[PDB]
Amino acid sequence: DHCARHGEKLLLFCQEDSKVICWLCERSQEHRGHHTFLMEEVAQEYHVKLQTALEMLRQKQQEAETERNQVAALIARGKALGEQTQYMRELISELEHRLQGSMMDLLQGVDGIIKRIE
Amino acid sequence: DHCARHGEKLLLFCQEDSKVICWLCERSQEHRGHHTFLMEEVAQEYHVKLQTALEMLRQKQQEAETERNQVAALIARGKALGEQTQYMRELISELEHRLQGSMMDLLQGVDGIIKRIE
Amino acid sequence: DHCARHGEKLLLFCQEDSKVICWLCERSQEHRGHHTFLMEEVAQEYHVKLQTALEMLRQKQQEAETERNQVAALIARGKALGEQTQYMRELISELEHRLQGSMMDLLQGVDGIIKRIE
Ligand SMILES: [Zn+2]
Ligand SMILES: [Zn+2]
Ligand SMILES: [Zn+2]
Ligand SMILES: [Zn+2]
Ligand SMILES: [Zn+2]
Ligand SMILES: [Zn+2]
Repeated sequence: DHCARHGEKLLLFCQEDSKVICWLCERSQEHRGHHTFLMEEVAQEYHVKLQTALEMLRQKQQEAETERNQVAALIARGKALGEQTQYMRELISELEHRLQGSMMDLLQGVDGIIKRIE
Repeated sequence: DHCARHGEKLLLFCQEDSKVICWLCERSQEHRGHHTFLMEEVAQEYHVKLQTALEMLRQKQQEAETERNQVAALIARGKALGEQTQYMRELISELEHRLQGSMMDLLQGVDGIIKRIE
Repeated sequence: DHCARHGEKLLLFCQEDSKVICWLCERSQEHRGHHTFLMEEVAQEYHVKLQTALEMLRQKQQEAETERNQVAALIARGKALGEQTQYMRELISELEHRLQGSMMDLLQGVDGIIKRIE
């Protein structure tokens, strides 16, 4: 891909901004001093973490459905378990989208995703 | 633009040499250790200084014309004031040319321009 | 030339790996922290050292052939002198190959060559 501001290849990844950028972006005062990595290397790095969180979330979801079934203030526990199961469902959806997308789609905003997991 | 020595894009600016260069030029022993910036950032920086110097030079020119008019060894002061008015006349033209030109045309040799102002 | 891993130009030279690489290779964890130079400058630098070592090795070889001829445990000295003359023959051949080859072929493994000279 190519940068909107500069038109150069998007091969670097800024951690603080959690945003893909080119070298010229790295040298500007906007991203000056930040820590920047190679897009491919960080892509391999985060892909594993989001996959792991995907398996963990799937297990937790199966357990949540089992618990919700067995429950059938038990009603309150059922409701809260339902809302939680929904939130997890959406999270899993986003993780699958990122894992099947391009490296840029995966990295852009990964900080927010990992914050959401925790 | 493209580099004569290397053929790469001219996107960096070396302060010590006050010359626009590419990354390969930055990494050579010729410009090794110098401080280099992004052409756009230093372009915005110097544009303001040459604009300010433009206003200042215009004021000094108006005042010079007023003084020369009122003078009309006062004659010697008239002649010298005339020569000065000529030099400034050229300087203002150069400042407008640079300010209305591209970033490269503005930065190339700006050191000599600012040296001329002072 | 172009990089196998990344497809970018091979314009840099890693001293530790004594290997020509592109910028992306420089920023990977593989070559992170290493000392990297411009390929052309180090090529011009090493060309002179291998040329000097070439002349020196040629002189030493002529002297070695003269000594081996004059020898005709002197026999043991003849044998060892012969083996040495062979090793030098191969070294000189490699030096000529590198000096007439491309910058990459010259630099790739130059550390091993200079170690072989000594
Ligand atoms: Zn950019
Ligand atoms: Zn940044
Ligand atoms: Zn250059
Ligand atoms: Zn310089
Ligand atoms: Zn590479
Ligand atoms: Zn290396």
